[PDB]
Amino acid sequence: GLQQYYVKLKDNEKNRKLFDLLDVLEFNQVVIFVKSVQRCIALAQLLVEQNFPAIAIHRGMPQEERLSRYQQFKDFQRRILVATNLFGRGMDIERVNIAFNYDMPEDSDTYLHRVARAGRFGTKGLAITFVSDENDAKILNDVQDRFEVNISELPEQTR
Repeated sequence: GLQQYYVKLKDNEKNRKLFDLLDVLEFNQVVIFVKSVQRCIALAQLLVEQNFPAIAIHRGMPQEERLSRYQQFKDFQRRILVATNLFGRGMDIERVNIAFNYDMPEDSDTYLHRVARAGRFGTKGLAITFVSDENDAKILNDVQDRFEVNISELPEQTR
């Protein structure tokens, strides 16, 4: 179903909110998107230290390396994937039950493509996006105005 929500907070509150949501929310596999390779690597490192089996897969990584790492995610050796973007298919993230946009996507098309992938084939799940500046808010409105998708503040048949 990929229920979509957003949280408006300062960027320096993101780790705090992220950590909070991960213990309170029920989840099997999760994917978290960040805007840069540096943030991708660091966030995964922070999570692992917090005893969260996370792994980073980012642009620049050789096709074979991405798959080896993603394979670990698929076999549940890692339950949290931190990525900079979606890659080809096979990178079937529709398996996740939660998708976080730690950093708001660059634009509304990217945002839709991500929820479409995390919810591919109409699979169920939750989508949570962090809004930290007026640019992020603008994009959020773009998604709602352009696609008429329902995104509210965080408080079989097609899903």
